Amino acid sequence: MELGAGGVVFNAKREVLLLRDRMGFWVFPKGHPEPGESLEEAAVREVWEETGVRAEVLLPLYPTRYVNPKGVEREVHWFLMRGEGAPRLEEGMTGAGWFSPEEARALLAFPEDLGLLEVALERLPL
Repeated sequence: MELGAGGVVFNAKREVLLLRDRMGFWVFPKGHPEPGESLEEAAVREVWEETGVRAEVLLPLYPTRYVNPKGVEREVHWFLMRGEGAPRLEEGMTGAGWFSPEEARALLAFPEDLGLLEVALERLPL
């Protein structure tokens, strides 16, 4: 299986960072860890590479699993992160921004991501 590292990033206004892929789906930023890289380090780096936002890991959430369109099993480990500043649309992306929990609940494309959002909010320091 191929591990992945992703982030549910929140700013000081308790808004979450979402990106819209080439297919028009709103999702959380995630990527592949490099050799010898901890998943936490990978999450920080992938968030920067995928959104242009500098973020830090606050706490671990939980992993999600699925089989990619090519038949490969993926297990993405998610982290609750705090970030600031405005994002930028990376190559292929069709949208990016900060959203309130209510707005995110209405935009997230993948069903499993709704649960991630709620657990992230429960653990995010008030």
